[PDB]
Amino acid sequence: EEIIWESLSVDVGSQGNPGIVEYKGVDTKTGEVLFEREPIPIGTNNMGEFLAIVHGLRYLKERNSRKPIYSDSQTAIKWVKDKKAKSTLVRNEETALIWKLVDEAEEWLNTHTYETPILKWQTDKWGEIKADYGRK
RNA sequence: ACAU
DNA sequence: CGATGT
Ligand SMILES: [K+]
Ligand SMILES: [K+]
Ligand SMILES: [K+]
Ligand SMILES: [Mg+2]
Ligand SMILES: [Mg+2]
Repeated sequence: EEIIWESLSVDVGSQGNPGIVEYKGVDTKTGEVLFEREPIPIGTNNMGEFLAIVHGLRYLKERNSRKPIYSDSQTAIKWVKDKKAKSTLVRNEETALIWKLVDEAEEWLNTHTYETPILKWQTDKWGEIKADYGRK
């Protein structure tokens, strides 16, 4: 319907899928970059989108902020709601880092509480999410 | 089919 | 064109 401008927007960026994964969070109103994750050598788009939301939850909780989070990823929103990232990515030596970070994010969700609304960014109506990397 |  | 996901 209407954009909630008082919000945090998150997005993944990648080089290949699977490939090098990063993510960032921005103030929806102003575009100010609030956090950026150092690139992870091998991961998937959906793992990165999941980590971005969970990082947003942790960022907002530490700052006592009740703002919602926007994500464009139907998959990642569902994984966060379930507290379980149902990724198909093989677990091997090459993917150990991303899977460690995903496991740690699930662990955080299972030991902490939050009321943050996690909202779908409506790309078909509103254009690209404000945290997008501009690579498509 | 839809969402990345 | 290829991939990740519900
Ligand atoms: K998009
Ligand atoms: K992009
Ligand atoms: K498909
Ligand atoms: Mg996205
Ligand atoms: Mg994007």
